[PDB]
Amino acid sequence: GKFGQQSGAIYVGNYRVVNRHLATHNDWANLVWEDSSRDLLVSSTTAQGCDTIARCNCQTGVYYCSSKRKHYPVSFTKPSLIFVEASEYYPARYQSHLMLAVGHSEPGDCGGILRCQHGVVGIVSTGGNGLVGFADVRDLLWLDE
Amino acid sequence: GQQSGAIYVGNYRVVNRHLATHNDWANLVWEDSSRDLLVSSTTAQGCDTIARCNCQTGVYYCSSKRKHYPVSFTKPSLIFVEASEYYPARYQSHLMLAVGHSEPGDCGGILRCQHGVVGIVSTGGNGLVGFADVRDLLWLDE
Ligand SMILES: [Zn+2]
Ligand SMILES: [Zn+2]
Repeated sequence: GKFGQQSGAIYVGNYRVVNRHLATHNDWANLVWEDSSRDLLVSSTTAQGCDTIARCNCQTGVYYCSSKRKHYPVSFTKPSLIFVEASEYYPARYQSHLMLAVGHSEPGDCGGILRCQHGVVGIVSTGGNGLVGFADVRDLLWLDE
Repeated sequence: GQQSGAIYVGNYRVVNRHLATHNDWANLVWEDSSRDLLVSSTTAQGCDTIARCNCQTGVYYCSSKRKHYPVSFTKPSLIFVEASEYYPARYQSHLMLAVGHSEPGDCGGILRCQHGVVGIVSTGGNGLVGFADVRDLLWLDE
């Protein structure tokens, strides 16, 4: 402990990484960094997190889909700037650093973790039209403080 | 299992509408701009079989990589597509998506499953390959 698991967050060092749209009041009071275009928010924690962030260029991995109660292996795109249709939390807009795969994603699946052999790749962010999008974390080097 | 850039079934040739030739247009059977599809008549009989199934996995040919790739793909739907040389930004109908290489020259590559031809490469960008679904056009084998 502490591991993110299915909790909807990544815990690395003194940081907690969540979907920005799911961030709690405490997250915001504890804010480190947040970017709406990436749907990401990072808060500071007292306890030390055990998740390892992948530094690689893997395009294949496995994510947890809560709505199906299953892990799925997926091929996914490199992170890019992609138009995303409106959700409950965002208008139709361009989202940055987003990776897409074919898979099931309901709003409740957000926060599901995508992993490869090297560590945590990203978290479920978007869904619909039979695609699941993941916000990439691999470029944020400062998470490894 | 041919890849010529077109599907040949019976007396029909199925091609991307944006790649259709003058001869295709002089031979026109049906075309739909929102689907990026055009069908023309042919003199010679084609050997392709159109899949009637529900399959969401298959194999497509990517000309730019000179490779066939196994892919899982979405059910056909109405999808926003960024502007290309041939179309303005718009919603394209009956489009199925997978993760894969798709360049403009890859249009016409055929997606197949064990049952037959599923669709043809239509779109690409941000690391996705889109395929225009042909499985609903029943009249192709009628
Ligand atoms: Zn990796
Ligand atoms: Zn099939």
